[PDB]
Amino acid sequence: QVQLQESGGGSVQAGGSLRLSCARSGWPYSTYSMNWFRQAPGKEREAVAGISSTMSGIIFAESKAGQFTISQDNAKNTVYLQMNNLKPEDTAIYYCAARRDYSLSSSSDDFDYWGQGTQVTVSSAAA
Repeated sequence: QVQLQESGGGSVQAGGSLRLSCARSGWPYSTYSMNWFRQAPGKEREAVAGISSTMSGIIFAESKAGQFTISQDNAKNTVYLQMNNLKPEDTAIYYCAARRDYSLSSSSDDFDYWGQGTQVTVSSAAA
């Protein structure tokens, strides 16, 4: 059975950083691509970043240079989302997803394997 195990979520102050991990196990294929998606309150699920077994990481979501980096550790079968300079609008449930096709796709319906989701809450600064 395929399992995508997420870790690293939680609360962050505005301007802070966070790194999410997604450990893949039971993967049955010689190739993959893996994505981070997020679902903000009241919004549709959107792709944040993607990486594959042959392609280096790319960021789908507009922000800056900047806010997001996707990386992987092949020996640990794990993919990561490094986040920086976080803002309140980055609050969301963050999901890891996987598929056999090693091109990069932002389409949620292309992914048949999903992590359970982890909440990231970015608090606001005084005003």
